[PDB]
Amino acid sequence: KYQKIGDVVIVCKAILLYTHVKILYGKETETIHKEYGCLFKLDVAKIMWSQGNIEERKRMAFISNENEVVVDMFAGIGYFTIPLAKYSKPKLVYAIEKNPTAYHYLCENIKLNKLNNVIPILADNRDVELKDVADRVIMGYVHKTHKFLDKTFEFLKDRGVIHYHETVAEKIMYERPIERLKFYAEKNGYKLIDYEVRKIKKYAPGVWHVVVDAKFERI
Ligand SMILES: C[S@@+](CC[C@H](N)C(=O)[O-])C[C@H]1O[C@@H](n2cnc3c(N)ncnc32)[C@H](O)[C@@H]1O
Repeated sequence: KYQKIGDVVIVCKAILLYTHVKILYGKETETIHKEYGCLFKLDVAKIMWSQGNIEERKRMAFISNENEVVVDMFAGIGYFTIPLAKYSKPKLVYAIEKNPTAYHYLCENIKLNKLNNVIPILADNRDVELKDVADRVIMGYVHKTHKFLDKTFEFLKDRGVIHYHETVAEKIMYERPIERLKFYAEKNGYKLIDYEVRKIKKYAPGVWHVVVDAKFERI
């Protein structure tokens, strides 16, 4: 098919691209994309917009509440941060993003959506120092995500929930993510209270991208 992002078509509009990006008509790859009330400015030539993650972005929108402080550890241009900040209206969301280009757009997007409860941080989340401030932490990343749990447990309050993503073989999809969480919980002085595992999309033959919603309290 063909993805229409903002005024840009990926294969009338402003311009269109071929996906490693080649221009087929025009010069400008930057646009503002509107999804479920939210505006996302990005350069479609240097920032990818994932079709298959739409359901999770919709789910994150209302996952919080006005009593919460939320840390988004892999914020990007604000895929989760923006909807969550708008529809859950938490007290505050720390949106950490390591890549300077994606960070630029995270910054524009907070402004575009007129959000006053978001603080963007340009950094590797492992370098950020936010002790015991988070009611909720989102880990939307699938590359050795478990290696980041030591940090997410630092962020977490005495009690809170982590949204942990992993890609995992179907056979152990309800097992491995959980044992990893329990290992790092104990490592950091927390214990697992309850959890739920949800599928997000087939990541590869036999392998699922999953998200586990897990609640912890320390001791
Ligand atoms: C943009 S999200 C992808 C989400 C999904 N593709 C979607 O469309 O909803 C992943 C982001 O995490 C960022 N990232 C990777 N490692 C990081 C780290 N250690 N600390 C903070 N951000 C990181 C990457 O730059 C990337 O922008």
